[PDB]
Amino acid sequence: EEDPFFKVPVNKLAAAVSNFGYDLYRVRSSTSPTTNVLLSPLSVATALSALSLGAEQRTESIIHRALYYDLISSPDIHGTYKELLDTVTAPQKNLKSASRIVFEKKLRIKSSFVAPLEKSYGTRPRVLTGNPRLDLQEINNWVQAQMKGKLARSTKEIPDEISILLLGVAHFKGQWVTKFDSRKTSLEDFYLDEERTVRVPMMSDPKAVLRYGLDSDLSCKIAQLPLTGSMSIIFFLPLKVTQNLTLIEESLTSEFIHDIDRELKTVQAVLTVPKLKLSYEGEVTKSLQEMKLQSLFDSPDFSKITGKPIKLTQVEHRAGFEWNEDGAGTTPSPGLQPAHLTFPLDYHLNQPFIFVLRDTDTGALLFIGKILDPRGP
Ligand SMILES: [Zn+2]
Repeated sequence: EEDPFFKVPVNKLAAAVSNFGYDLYRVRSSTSPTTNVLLSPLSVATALSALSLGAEQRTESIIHRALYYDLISSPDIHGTYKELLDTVTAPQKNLKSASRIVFEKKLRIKSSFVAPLEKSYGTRPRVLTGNPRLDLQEINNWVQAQMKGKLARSTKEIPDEISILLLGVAHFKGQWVTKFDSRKTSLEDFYLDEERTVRVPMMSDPKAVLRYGLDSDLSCKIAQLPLTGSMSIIFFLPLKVTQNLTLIEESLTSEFIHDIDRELKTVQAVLTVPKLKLSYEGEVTKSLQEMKLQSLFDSPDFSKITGKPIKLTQVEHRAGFEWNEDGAGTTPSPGLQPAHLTFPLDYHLNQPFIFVLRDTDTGALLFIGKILDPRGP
């Protein structure tokens, strides 16, 4: 009566926080109609889950409902969270993801909050000093350490009015299971919309083995390419050239993506994929204020952290994402029984598309992009 996959606690928690991530993606995309969207919401959800350790029942419950924990009956959801983080940030996954809680200067933190925070989330609080330049330098150094320097350093100054600041950072550069032949990469058309076309570097595999399916309701075609480390990327490509992907965005949930994944079928296709090297640095404070989290910014109860009243004032996100032709090996070339019939398909990502990076074992959303322009911001 229940999908055995989502009965596994880590998989259920992955589904919950990834549903938070798809919600956040929808909010950001609705406010970015003409710009790329690039998010790794797991880091933001992790910052929020960690902060909930320091919250009393009311605020804790608000946070937990935003993270879809209300559908989970677990003895220790924070231990499950530690398991999930250890699984999806292992070396093979090529994903760096880090979360930080930053407190106003001179705040006195209870050790009873520091302890479970370190135990389950592997991070410790950072209390500001009041020197903007040194606080910015220290945050940049923390990001450099966590992301192996693969993210750009920030120049935005730390505001003076900060009670609680959450920081979520993520970087991904993966390796396809099946490399692209760099000799076939060339400049090709990318249709930004019905009336605009640009030239972008485009990787090509004319005989690509991928998992495919066409959704006529959403009027789009879906392809799945595996990556090393037991991950995959699922592309949603509209059938007509358009920047309007809202109907596709509305359907994205952990369970719906699991369904799509299960229903794709193996095929051979003429595949073109644009090279990607994207970055993002921004504030998601207002998006969260729109996501039933407003109470964190007025008068929440974080008395498990400190006796002085504190509140959320800022939530920052920095993300970097990259794929090129790099891959593990070439097509397997296995022995086959003779067959007469082929079923040719074309999958050309030469127009705005959405992509979702997912961990195969847990189903966790690790990265999501609306690519209106592969060249970047
Ligand atoms: Zn024949």
